[PDB]
Amino acid sequence: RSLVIISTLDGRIAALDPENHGKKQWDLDVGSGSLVSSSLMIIPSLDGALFQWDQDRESMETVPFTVESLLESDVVLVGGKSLTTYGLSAYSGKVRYICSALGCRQILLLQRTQKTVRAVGPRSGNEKWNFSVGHFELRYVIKVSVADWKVMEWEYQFCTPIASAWLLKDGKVIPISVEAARGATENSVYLGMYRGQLYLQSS
Amino acid sequence: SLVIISTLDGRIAALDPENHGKKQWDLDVGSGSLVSSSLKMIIPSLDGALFQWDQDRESMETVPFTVESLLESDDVVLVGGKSLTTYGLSAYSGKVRYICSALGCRQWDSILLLQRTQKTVRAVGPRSGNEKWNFSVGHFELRYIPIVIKVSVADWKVMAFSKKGGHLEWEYQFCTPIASAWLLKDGKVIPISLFEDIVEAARGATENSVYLGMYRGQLYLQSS
Amino acid sequence: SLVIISTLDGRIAALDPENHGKKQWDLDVGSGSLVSSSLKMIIPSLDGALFQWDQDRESMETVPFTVESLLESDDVVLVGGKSLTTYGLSAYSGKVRYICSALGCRQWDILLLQRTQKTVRAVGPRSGNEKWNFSVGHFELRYIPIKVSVADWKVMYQFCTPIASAWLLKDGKVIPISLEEDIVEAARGATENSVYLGMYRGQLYLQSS
Amino acid sequence: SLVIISTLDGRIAALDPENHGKKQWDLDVGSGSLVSSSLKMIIPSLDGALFQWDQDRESMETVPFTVESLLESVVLVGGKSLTTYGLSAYSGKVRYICSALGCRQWLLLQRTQKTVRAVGPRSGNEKWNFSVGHFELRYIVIKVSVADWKVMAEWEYQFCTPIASAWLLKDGKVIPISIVEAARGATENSVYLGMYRGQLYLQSSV
Repeated sequence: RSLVIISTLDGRIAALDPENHGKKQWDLDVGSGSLVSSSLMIIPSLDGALFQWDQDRESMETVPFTVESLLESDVVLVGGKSLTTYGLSAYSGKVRYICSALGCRQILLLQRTQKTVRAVGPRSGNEKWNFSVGHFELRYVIKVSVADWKVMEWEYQFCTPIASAWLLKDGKVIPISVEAARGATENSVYLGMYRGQLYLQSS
Repeated sequence: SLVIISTLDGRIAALDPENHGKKQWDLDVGSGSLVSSSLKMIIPSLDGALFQWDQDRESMETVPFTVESLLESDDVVLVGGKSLTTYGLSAYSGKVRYICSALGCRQWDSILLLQRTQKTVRAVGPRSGNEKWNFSVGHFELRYIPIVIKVSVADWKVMAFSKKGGHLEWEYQFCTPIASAWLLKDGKVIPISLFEDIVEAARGATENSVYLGMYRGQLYLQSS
Repeated sequence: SLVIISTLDGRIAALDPENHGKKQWDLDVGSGSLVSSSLKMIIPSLDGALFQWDQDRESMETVPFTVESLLESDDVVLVGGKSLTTYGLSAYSGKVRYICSALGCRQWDILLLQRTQKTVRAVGPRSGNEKWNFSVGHFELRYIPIKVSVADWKVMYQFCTPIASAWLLKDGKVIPISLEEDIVEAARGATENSVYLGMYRGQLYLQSS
Repeated sequence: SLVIISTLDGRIAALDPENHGKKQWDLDVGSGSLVSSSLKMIIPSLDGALFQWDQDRESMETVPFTVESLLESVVLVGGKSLTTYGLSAYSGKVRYICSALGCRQWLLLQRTQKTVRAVGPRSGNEKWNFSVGHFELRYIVIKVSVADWKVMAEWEYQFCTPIASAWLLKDGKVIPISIVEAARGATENSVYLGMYRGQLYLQSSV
């Protein structure tokens, strides 16, 4: 009795099998939408930290603002960290509950965090740039490749790109991904694209 | 050039200190109360950081958390969330010229923009979504872009005195407690405050500048 | 057994309560004194906050600053250093066994005393004239195997220099010491029971809970 | 028109009076070095965030504490400092020094520094440390290849130990120097993994 849970870059989850399989068990869709969004050159992390790239430099800087710090504010800023948990049945994946910030409706608990920020014209009310960044964490060799959106012997090639991924077995929930240290740093970092817009991924 | 006020029902109100204080066309937006507790007994400030008060121990002792914290924390799962939003009002008078939450920017057509922050946190236990306790603080903020007015709390009356002979010119009374209050004359929004011969002159100031009221049964407290 | 008194001139003193008050050891770290502050007027709490007083509006205003908060910052540059060192002691009698800090550890050939100290100075070029300061110190207690006041700098031994923290030892447990609309007043009673504004050698200062 | 190099031995230096390249003065201030580790390896930032890599894995994971979040907690000791050294743009020679202990007398080089020890509770013995710091300054053909511990220009000046920041003065300004696939390129070149003396450390931008 074990699983693989795959949080993907479209705000979706999936249960596959490590039982000769890889076969899709259950496959969840919530009302929250994308996992990374940006009208926006500034590249958001899932974190969601904020970074500046201009191709004149190598300079990929972190900037002194995060999608968080910007909410506690010429241009008036709005947004909202969410925190809603589900509420699932390890296999079948049918929500027992979904209990949000402003609501609650009655053994595998899938919590969505989603931070946004918009910037609108003060007179105008209409936004000029925005950011929505979210992610999934849960509680009660499975190698992922991230540029080749795959769990890997069976293999399940996803599209869209993979965000979090947990194998659940026995004791459950453990995720997947001098010179040698100089070598071990660049695999910590990954840039993806969805669909659409650039993003970072973290370690 | 007038005096906006917010309160603990959540609503907002603007007056008219030149026309003897009389409210002029005043509505608002739903989000519930400005404090909703549901938990010897902890007390929420509207800032979001809260205090236990052991009524035996008379122990208004600052419990090492906030409403913000718990959301970035076993027995119960801490759901919740903060929300900021802007109700740009052509008021005087009305006049929802737009609204902007994380869920869109529905506009309007036809100069006072109005912030609304809300900090809830339900705690529910994981076997089923049963709700074990929750706090939801909040507060509007004020910004405008193109007598002597006081709002001491206790009674819920905003009052205009004068600089001349310090007499009361007019006074307006309120139903729920004043949360905040701002005068809007000339343009620059002015916030009315709702608060060894010095060692008590300056002690006076310190017990002056905490208000421990209660609204809709809820025990909450303010300060500066 | 004994009672420990962190007092506001950086000192410690141990009395035992089952003997009228007889002292015993009494620690005088080198670190000086607790609140110091080149000060209508800006008042720090101990621990670290800063509070603006205006005698016009007669309110005690909050400032958007902390002594730490200012180190992570015009014409004036900011200086300081949050320090925090622990002193091992013997519980009785005396006596510093080991000591300290960010800058080394000495053990000399059961009751562990931690000092914290936040500074901020404000200097500005060309020549660096310090225009003001704020230093707030601190103390916490621990250990390995009676009604203090606050207004009178007094215990049940009458102290000289105001008190800041104190504590009990018993069956090995540093236990600290404290310094209808009818129910509201009783809570409304405890909110002005929390904050204390004092005076120590010039600087006016705050304490609360 | 100067060039300034703060290096991992707690010393700064000023080289190149626009034509020469000759270092016109070089002050050192304690503590000593810009990075300590003592010392499953856990490697600090100059910041210092804390990271753990295991060669059993291929990944560099970051840890949930920084040299500061743990200062507010093994008994842990430590302290962030901020000391400023005032000297005149050229020749050096310190005019003021304002640390946490008062000002002394008679272009401003601002050093920040976090340290943390871990000692035994009952016995004041130790058990790891972390001291990390770095330099800032303002007032009143430049290039570094940090892995080759030198500035270049014509000419080049190799330092020991590796150099960390590099501010150039010219006029009245202090300027520093350090498809998706090409963006993929700007991140493996954003971080640098170093060594001193002795111990490993991390860097950003770079």
